[PDB]
Amino acid sequence: SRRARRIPHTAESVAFPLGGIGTGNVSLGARGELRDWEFENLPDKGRLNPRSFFAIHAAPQGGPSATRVLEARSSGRHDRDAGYGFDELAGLPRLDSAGLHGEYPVVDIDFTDATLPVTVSLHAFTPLVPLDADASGIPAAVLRYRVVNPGDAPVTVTVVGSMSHTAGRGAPGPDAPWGMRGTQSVRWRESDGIRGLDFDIDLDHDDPGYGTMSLTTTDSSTTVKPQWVTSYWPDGARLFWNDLADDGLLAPEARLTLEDKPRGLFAERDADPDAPALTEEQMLAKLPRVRTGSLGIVHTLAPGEERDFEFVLAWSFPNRRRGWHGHIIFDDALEDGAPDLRDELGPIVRNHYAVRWPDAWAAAAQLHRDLPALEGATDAFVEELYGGSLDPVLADAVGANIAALRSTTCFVLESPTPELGDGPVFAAWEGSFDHGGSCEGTCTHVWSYAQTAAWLFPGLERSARRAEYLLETDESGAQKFRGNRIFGAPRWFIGPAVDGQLGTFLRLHREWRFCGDDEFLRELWPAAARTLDYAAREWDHDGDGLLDGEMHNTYDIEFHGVEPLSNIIHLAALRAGVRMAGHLGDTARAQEWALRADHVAAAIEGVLWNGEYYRQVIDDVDAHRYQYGDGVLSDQLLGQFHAFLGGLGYLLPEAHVRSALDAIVQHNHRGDLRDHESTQRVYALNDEGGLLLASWPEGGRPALPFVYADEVWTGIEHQVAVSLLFAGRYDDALRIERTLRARYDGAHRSPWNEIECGNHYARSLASWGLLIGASGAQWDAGARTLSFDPVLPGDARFLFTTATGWGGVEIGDDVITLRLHGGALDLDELRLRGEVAGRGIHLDAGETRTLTLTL
Amino acid sequence: RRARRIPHTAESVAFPLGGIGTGNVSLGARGELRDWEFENLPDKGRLNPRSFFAIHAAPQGGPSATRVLEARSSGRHDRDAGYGFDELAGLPRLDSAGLHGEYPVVDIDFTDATLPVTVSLHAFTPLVPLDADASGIPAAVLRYRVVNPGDAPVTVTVVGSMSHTAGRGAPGPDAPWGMRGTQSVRWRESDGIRGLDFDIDLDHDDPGYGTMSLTTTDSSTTVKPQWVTSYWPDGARLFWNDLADDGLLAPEARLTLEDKPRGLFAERDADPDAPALTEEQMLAKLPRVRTGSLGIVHTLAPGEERDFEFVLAWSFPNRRRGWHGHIIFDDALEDGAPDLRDELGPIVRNHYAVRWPDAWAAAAQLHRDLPALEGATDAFVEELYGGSLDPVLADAVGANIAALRSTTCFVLESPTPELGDGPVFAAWEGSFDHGGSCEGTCTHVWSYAQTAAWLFPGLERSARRAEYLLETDESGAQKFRGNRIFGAPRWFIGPAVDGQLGTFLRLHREWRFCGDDEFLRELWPAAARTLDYAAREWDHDGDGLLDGEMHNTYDIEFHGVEPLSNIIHLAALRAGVRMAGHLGDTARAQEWALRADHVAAAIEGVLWNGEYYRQVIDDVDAHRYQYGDGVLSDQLLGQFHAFLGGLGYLLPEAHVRSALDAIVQHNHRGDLRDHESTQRVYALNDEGGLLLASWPEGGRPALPFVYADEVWTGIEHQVAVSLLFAGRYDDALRIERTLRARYDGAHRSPWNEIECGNHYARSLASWGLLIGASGAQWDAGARTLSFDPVLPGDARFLFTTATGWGGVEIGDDVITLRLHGGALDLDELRLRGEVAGRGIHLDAGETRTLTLT
Ligand SMILES: OC[C@H]1O[C@@H](O)[C@@H](O)[C@@H]1O
Ligand SMILES: OC[C@H]1O[C@@H](O)[C@@H](O)[C@@H]1O
Ligand SMILES: OC[C@H]1O[C@@H](O)[C@@H](O)[C@@H]1O
Ligand SMILES: OC[C@H]1O[C@@H](O)[C@@H](O)[C@@H]1O
Ligand SMILES: OC[C@H]1O[C@@H](O)[C@@H](O)[C@@H]1O
Ligand SMILES: [Cl-]
Ligand SMILES: [Cl-]
Ligand SMILES: [Cl-]
Ligand SMILES: [Mg+2]
Ligand SMILES: [Mg+2]
Ligand SMILES: [Mg+2]
Ligand SMILES: [Mg+2]
Ligand SMILES: [Mg+2]
Ligand SMILES: [Mg+2]
Ligand SMILES: [Mg+2]
Ligand SMILES: [Mg+2]
Ligand SMILES: [Mg+2]
Ligand SMILES: [Mg+2]
Ligand SMILES: [Mg+2]
Ligand SMILES: [Mg+2]
Ligand SMILES: [Mg+2]
Ligand SMILES: [Mg+2]
Ligand SMILES: [Mg+2]
Repeated sequence: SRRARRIPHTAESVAFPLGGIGTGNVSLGARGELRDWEFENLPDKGRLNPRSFFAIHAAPQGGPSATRVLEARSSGRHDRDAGYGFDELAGLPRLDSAGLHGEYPVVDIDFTDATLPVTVSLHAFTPLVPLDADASGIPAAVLRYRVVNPGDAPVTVTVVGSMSHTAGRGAPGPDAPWGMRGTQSVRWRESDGIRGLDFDIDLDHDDPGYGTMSLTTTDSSTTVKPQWVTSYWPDGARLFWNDLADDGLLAPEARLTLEDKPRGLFAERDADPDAPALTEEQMLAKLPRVRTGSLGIVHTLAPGEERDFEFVLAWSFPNRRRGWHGHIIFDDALEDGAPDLRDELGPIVRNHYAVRWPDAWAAAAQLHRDLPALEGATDAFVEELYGGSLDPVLADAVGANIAALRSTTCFVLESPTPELGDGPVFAAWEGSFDHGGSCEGTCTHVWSYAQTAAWLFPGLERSARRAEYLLETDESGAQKFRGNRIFGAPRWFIGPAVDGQLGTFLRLHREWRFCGDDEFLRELWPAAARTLDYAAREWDHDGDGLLDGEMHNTYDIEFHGVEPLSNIIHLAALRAGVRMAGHLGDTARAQEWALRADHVAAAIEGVLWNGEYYRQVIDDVDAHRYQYGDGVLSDQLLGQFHAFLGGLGYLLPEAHVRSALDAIVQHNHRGDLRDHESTQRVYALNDEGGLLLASWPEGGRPALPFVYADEVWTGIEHQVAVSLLFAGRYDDALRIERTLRARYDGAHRSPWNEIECGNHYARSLASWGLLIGASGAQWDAGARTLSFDPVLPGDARFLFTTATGWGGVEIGDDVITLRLHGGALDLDELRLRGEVAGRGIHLDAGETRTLTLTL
Repeated sequence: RRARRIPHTAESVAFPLGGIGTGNVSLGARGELRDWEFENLPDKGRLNPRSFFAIHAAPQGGPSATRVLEARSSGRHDRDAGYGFDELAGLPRLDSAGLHGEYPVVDIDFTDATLPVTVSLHAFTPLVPLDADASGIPAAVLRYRVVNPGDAPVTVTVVGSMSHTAGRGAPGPDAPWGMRGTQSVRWRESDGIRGLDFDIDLDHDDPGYGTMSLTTTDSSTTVKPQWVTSYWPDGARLFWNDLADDGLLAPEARLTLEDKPRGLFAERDADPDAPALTEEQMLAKLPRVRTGSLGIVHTLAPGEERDFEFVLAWSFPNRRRGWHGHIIFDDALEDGAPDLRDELGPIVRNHYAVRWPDAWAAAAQLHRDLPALEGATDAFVEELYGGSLDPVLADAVGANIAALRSTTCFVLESPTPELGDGPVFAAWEGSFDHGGSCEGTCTHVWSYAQTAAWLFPGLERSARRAEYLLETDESGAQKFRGNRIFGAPRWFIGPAVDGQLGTFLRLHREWRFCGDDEFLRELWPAAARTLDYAAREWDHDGDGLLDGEMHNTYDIEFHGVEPLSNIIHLAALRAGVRMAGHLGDTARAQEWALRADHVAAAIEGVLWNGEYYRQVIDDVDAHRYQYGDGVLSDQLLGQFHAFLGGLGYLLPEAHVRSALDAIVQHNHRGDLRDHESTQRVYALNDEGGLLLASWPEGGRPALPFVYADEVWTGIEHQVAVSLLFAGRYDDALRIERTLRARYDGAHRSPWNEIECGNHYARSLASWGLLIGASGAQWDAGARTLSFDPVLPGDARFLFTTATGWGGVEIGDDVITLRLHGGALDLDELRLRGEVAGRGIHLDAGETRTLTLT
C-alpha cells in the first residue's frame, strides 16, 4: 500500500531529488537509478557518475544465484552516439519494472522482477525539519533498501553500493590530465559510529572544485572492495562483477592497477621498449584519476523475512568562487557609488553547511547519529502534508515544489560580506539551467512570488531582506531587483522594478508578521519606508495616486499607461506599511499611507475596473510595444495574493475581486492547447492545459503584446489558484492546479521540477500559498494569534507553521485540535472561522490540545 | 506505401538529407528539420532558429487555417528553459504523421483532423550510382504535395522560413550574440531559379564561412526576405501575423523595431542624449542571424493535387587542415615524412566546392538537372527496394548508405601534392554528436566497409592511393590511421594485422572492380611489401602462422596463434597471387601461392578444433584481453573478404560452414536481458544480437578482450554476408532481422547504426548482403559478370560494375539486364556457374533479355 500515485519506471523525466537546502543534490529516477549528480555548487542535470550504482546478489539455498543491478530496465531511446559507455554499466542485468512513489522529501521505489528470488524496495530521503534550516540542509541522504524473501527457502542477500567521487573535473589543460585536476582517493574507514568508504581529492583545500564524499552504514555485516582496479581499459568493473557474481562477497584488490608500463596504443612515443615495469605508484600516476569503491551489506533471509540494508551517501563541496558569475551582471553593468570590497575579501565564499560539517564524513556521522529524531521529524512532516484533508492534487503542488527550495537554485553563504555582519545569508538564482545558474541576484520580482521559504525556513528569507534593505536600497528609496552587493561587489546599474521593489516591501511585512521580531524590522525600516514612498513620488506623474507611465516588471519589459499589476501591488504594500508603521510608532507615516491607500483603492475602482476585471488604460495599445490594454492579465490581482497571505484581507470590493478572478479563469484558462497560437516559449502545449499570462476575449490584442503573454507560468497559476481559494472559488483553484500538475505528472515532465527560465524555478514556490489559502491560516507573531478558516466546510486536517513551532491542525465534529511536532506555541487566541476557540494556549513539541467550539 | 510507416512519436528517427561529403540536415518522423550539420562537423541535436515550413489554407467562403507543417511533438517536454522562442514550439501543428523511408528518398504523410487540405512531403538528395559528384550535391529537394479533398477551391500557401547556420563562435568579445560574423539574406532570381540567398561577412578562407539558399522554380511566390531583428522576438510574431492574416507575405519596411539600446539592453556607458542611431547602426548592435521566408501560392480546385517544390542548399567550402581529432595529435607523430603544412597553408577545401562554391550554385544545378538526377535516384530506389530481396535485407543494404553520405565521410580537393590533383576520400570511423570519432580513415574499421567500393569506387581508390603512396614505409609497415593526406607527418603507432592485410584485400577489391592496371601498378611496390611484411615480422616460430602480439580492431593485441589474423592473411595471399600473376610478378605469385597453401594447411592443423577455429595459447589468462577456446564472431573475417573478392572458399567448405554455424549457434542471442556485460551497449533488454565472442565450452578469461560481450552491427553484417555465400540463408536473415529491429525507430533510427559514433563506417559491411544474396561477381579485368543467387527461383536485384549499373532479373529460361547508368561491355555473362551470354553490350536506357540454353 502506497499513498502516492505510482509513477512507472518508463517515465524518463522523473527525478526525485535528494539533498537539502544549499547542499546540492543527486536524484533518483523512476528506475531507481542515481542521476543528475550536482553537488559542486552548480546545476548538472544529465551528469553521469561513472560506476556509481547499487546491485544485489541473491543466493537462494539450493538454487541458482542471481546478480542484478537494483534498477528497472531502461526504455525509450537507446541511440547514444557511442553506445551506453563503459562506465554506465548499462549491459549488466536489471529488473523488470519499478514504481516510484514520492511524497517529497520521502520516496519509495518498489521493484518488481520475475527472476530475482527476493523482492526489493528503496526508501530514500534527506531529512526536512520545518523551522530548522540546518537540519534541513544536511549534504547527505539515506538510501535504505528493504529486501523481502517471499519464497520457500532461505536467501543470502548482499546489497552493494558502488560509488565514485565526483570531484576534480577540469577543462582540457596542463592541470587536467585525463580530464581531472586532481587524483581522487578512497579508503575504508570506521570512525564516529559509522563505517564505509571515505573519498577525497588532492586539490587544494580552497579550490572551488575541492570536495569529499562518503558511502556509509551502521550495519556490522559488511563486505567491501574499497578501491576498484584502475587500468587503461575498464578492468575494475569486470573484476568487480566477477567478484560479486561469484559468491556475493567482495575483497580488496591486491593490485590497484594491472598496468606494468604504458604499452601499445598507450605507449609514450619517445619511450624505449624493453624498459622494465614501473612501480604501482609510478604507474597509477600515469592513469585515470577517478576512484571507485564498493560497500556491501550481507544478510540471510528466512522465508517471509524482511530486512533493511541501509546506506548514507554524503558529500561536501565547501568552496564557492566569490561572485554570481552569471549572465546578466557583468563588470560593464556595475555602477559606482558603493565601494568594491572584493579585493580585501577572499576569492572564496564558503557554503554555510560546511561550517557545521567540515567534510562528507562529518555530515554522514551526524545523519546516522541523529537519524531517529531527524527521520521522525521528516515522517511527521510527510504525514501532516500528505495525510490530511487536502485534495491530493493540492498536497502534491505544495509538497513537490519544496524541491525547488532545496535545489541548486538556492544556497546559503557563510558571511559573504562584512556589511551584513557574520552569519548565513540566503541567496538564489531564479532557476537552474541544466549546467549553470539562471538569472542571478535573488531577483526580487521573481522571488516575491515565492512563499515556501517564508513559512518553512523564515530565517533564510529574513537574511535576504537584510541584503536588499541594507545593501541594494539607495538613499532615495530606489531598490535594485538583482542583488550583487552580497558578494562585496558594486551594485548592478539597472534601476528598480515596480513589482520587485513593492513586492519586497510586502515580503518584509510577511517576514515581520511571521517572526514578531521588531528589532529585525527596525534595522531595515528607514530603507524600507523610503522604498514605499519612492513609488508615489517617482511613479505617479499625473498626481492621481495611480502609478502610471514606464515601469519595469517581471515580464522583462515596461508597461506604460495605468494598469493593475503595479497599482494593486502598491495598494497592498500601502496596507502592509500602515501595519508596520503603526506598530513601530511611525504614526505620521501610518496615517499618510492609510489615506493614500484609501485614495488608491478608489482610483483603481474608478479607472482600472471595467465592470468585470481590471485592465490597462492607455491611449493606444500599439503606441508602445509589449502592452496589453483591454486584455485580461492573469497577474492583475497579484497584490491581492500578497494581501490575502499577509492577513490584510480584500483590498478592493469583494464582488469585484471575485469577478476579476472569475474573469481570469474564464478567459485565460485553457483546458487544451491544440488550437493555441504562440510565438513564445513553451511550458505547456498540445493536449495539455494551463493558465495563459494574458488573453484578449473582447479584442484589442496589440500587434506585439508583452513578450510572455501567450505563455504559461506555474508561479502565476499558483498565485491565482491561491487567490481563488481565499475568495471561495474552490473548484476553479482545483481546476488550475490539476491542470498544471498534470503537466508535471511524469509523462512529459518531472513532478519535482516545475520549469520556467530554468529548472527548479523560484516562482513555483508560490505553491506554498495553496496550504495557507486552503486552511485560511493566519499567524500573527506580534499579536500571538493563530486562526484558521478552511475553504471547504466540515472535517479538515492540515500542516501548519508559525515562527515558534509547527504541527498539524484538525477540524471537525465541532472541535479543533492542535498537535505540535516541533518547537513551542504560545497563543493569546486560537480562532476558527472568525470565532475564538480558545485563549492562552501553550504547547510544546509532542503535545496536543483539543478545544470544543461554542454551540 | 512500400516502406513501413514509422510514426511521428518515434523520436530517434532521422532521415538524413545531403550527399557524399556535403554535410547534412535530417527530417524527423514529425516532418521537422533537425540535426543541422553542414559545417564540416557533426551536430546532432543542433536547432536552427526559425527554420520550418508552414501552410496557410484559405477555403473559398470558409475560415482559414494556418499551421506549421510538422506533426505534434511528444515525449519529454522538460527543456530547462522551455522550448525556446526560436523553436516556435507553441505554434499550431498537424496531429500526426507517418514517415516512409527508402533511402535516399523519404515520404512523410501528415494526418490532421481539421486542416481543410491534406499534405505529404517527398524529400531527397540525388544518388547516382558510380557518380560521386552527382551524389555529392549539398542540396535537397523538399516537395510538399497538397490535396484539396473538398468541393470548394482552397488557396494554399506553403512557406519555408529559414535561417543561415554560419557564424557561431565561443562566447567572447569576438562573438557578440554568439556570432563571429553578421549574416545577410536577400531575394534573388538568377540561373533559372528564385528564392532566398544567405551569406555571411566572414573572410573567404575562414573555416566557418559558408552560404545557404532556399529556392524554387515556381513562378507563384510570396516573400518576406528578411524578418525583423529586435531584442525580443518581434520577427516571428510579425511573420505569423502576416501569414495567418491572408496567406501572403511582404518585406519588412523596418528591419529592426529598435531605435537605440534601452532598458535592460541599455549600455551603462551610453550618452543618454546621444545622436539618433541609423537603422544600419542599430542593426550592428543586434543579433547576427538572419531569417527569410519563401512562400509558394496556388488555388487548388476541388480534388486537385499540387506540388509546392523547394530546394534547400548549403556550402561550407573551407576545412582546417588536419583531423583535429582525439588520437593523432601533433605530438603523436613520427619523424621521417616532410611536413608540408606551413607551405600548403591552414585550409583544405571540400571537393564539392569546386563545382558548387556557394549554395546557389548547388541549387541551380539540382533544379536544372532535376529530371535526370531524380530519374536516376528513382531507378536506384526501385532496383534496391522493389526487387526480390526480403525487405529486411533491402532495408539493411539501403538504409546504411546513409553512413557513407554522413559527416563520417568527406572528400578533400587536392589536399596534398603528393597524390596529384583531384578528390581524395577520407573518413572518420564515425560521428560523435558534436565531433568526429576516430580519425585517419582507419584501416582496420574501413576494411569492413563495402558500400563505397560498389557504389563510388573512385572514392575508395583515392583512399588506397593515400595508404600505399603515403602511409607505407620501405619495410612494408603501413599505418592504420593516416595523417599524410593533409601533408602532416605520420602517426607514430605501428601497423595492425587486420588493417594492413585488410587494406591489401581492398586493393584487390578495388582493382577487380575497376580493371585499371595502372592504378594497381602505381601501388604495387608498396602493396607487395605490406604482404611480405606479415610473414617476415609476424611469424616468430617460423611455422607460417602469424603468432604473438598483433594489434587489431578490438584496440588490444591478441597473443598466441589465432584465426582472425591468420585467415585474413590467407585471404590476402590468395588475392596477392591473383594480382602478382596478372602483373607478371611471377616470383611473388609463386612464393605467395606456396605460402597460401602452407597457411591453409596449418590453419586446419592448428586452429581448427573440429567445429570452429579458435585461439591456441598456453594460458588464456597469462595476458589480458584474449579469448582462447571462445567462439570469435570475426574468426572468418578473411573469408568474408574472400567471398566478396571472387576467391571462393579459403578452407574446406564443410569446416567453414561448421564454424559459421558455431558462430550463429553460440554467439547469436535472441534476448539480452540476462547478459552480463561490463562493456559498451549497442543492444540490450529484449533485443537480440550477435555477440563479438562467447564461451560455450568454457575457458572464458577473467578479462577477455574489451569488446567481447558487445554487439557490433558491422560484425553482424559480415557474418550474415558469409552465411549468404555459404547457403545459410535463414540464419543470415535472422541476424539481419534481429539487428535491424534494434534500428526500427522504437529506440534507434533506421538510418544510423552506431558503434564508436553515429553513422559508423563498419556498418557499411551491409552492402555485402546484396552481393551475397545475388552472388554477384564482377571482374573488370576479365570483363565478366556472374550471378549465383542464394535462393532459387525468380529474382530481381540491383547490380553495379565499373562502367554501369542497373537491374538484373533472373528467370528459369532467361536473364535480363536493364542498365540505368553508364555502359556495360561484357566478355562473358554467367548465371549459376553457366555461360548465359558472350560479348553482351548494353548502353544506359537499354534492356536485354538473354536465353539461358
Ligand atoms: O558525444 C560525446 C562523445 O564524446 C566522446 O567522449 C564519446 O565517448 C561521447 O559519447
Ligand atoms: O521567464 C521570465 C523570467 O526570466 C528572467 O528573464 C526574469 O527576469 C523573468 O521574470
Ligand atoms: O482554443 C481556441 C483558441 O482561441 C484563443 O483564445 C487561443 O488561446 C485558444 O487556444
Ligand atoms: O540547456 C542549458 C540552458 O542554457 C541557456 O542557454 C538556456 O537557454 C539553455 O536552455
Ligand atoms: O568500437 C571500437 C572501435 O573504436 C575505435 O577505438 C576503433 O579503433 C575500434 O575498432
Ligand atoms: Cl529558518
Ligand atoms: Cl516601443
Ligand atoms: Cl566514384
Ligand atoms: Mg546537458
Ligand atoms: Mg578526507
Ligand atoms: Mg566475491
Ligand atoms: Mg517618474
Ligand atoms: Mg498617476
Ligand atoms: Mg484534455
Ligand atoms: Mg501526454
Ligand atoms: Mg472561505
Ligand atoms: Mg548534444
Ligand atoms: Mg553570396
Ligand atoms: Mg500577409
Ligand atoms: Mg608462427
Ligand atoms: Mg522495444
Ligand atoms: Mg547507344
Ligand atoms: Mg555500348
